[PDB]
Amino acid sequence: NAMVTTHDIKQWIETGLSESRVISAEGDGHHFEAVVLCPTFEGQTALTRHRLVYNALGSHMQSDIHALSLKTYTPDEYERG
Amino acid sequence: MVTTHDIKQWIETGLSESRVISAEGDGHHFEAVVLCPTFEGQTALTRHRLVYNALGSHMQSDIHALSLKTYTPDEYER
Ligand SMILES: [Co+2]
Ligand SMILES: [Co+2]
Repeated sequence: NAMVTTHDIKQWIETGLSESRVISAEGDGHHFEAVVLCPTFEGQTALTRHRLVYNALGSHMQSDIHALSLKTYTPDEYERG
Repeated sequence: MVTTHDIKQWIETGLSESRVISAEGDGHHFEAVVLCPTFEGQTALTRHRLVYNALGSHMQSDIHALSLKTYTPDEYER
């Protein structure tokens, strides 16, 4: 997408990363924030959790999305919050 | 600055036994996915109106614009 929306960010991550839910996606076309839940993050460092997400966004991350800030939770970290 | 966290907090306070499972926003335009057992038997249009009313005076100026997807917990399970 030449002009990225928050609904893009949400669809692309859920498509690329199985069992993920983007519970919040915010931003203006250039700077975004996303809160991502995935049970696959269990036992993974914050850095790894973030990389799985950037990798799931594939070429969108490389070419379309200028900046993307993340909070990554397991479903359990989120419900126990 | 109004956030998707605000939207969720406000809908869940105002609309009883509802749950905002996801939300998007740019500061002015927002979307929320809302689950509530109440929505059973009600049309989409009715369910949207119920949520807008639940939000009360938040629509005046806090929330510039808001689209909705409204499901019963069950319909969401598929
Ligand atoms: Co910049
Ligand atoms: Co507007």
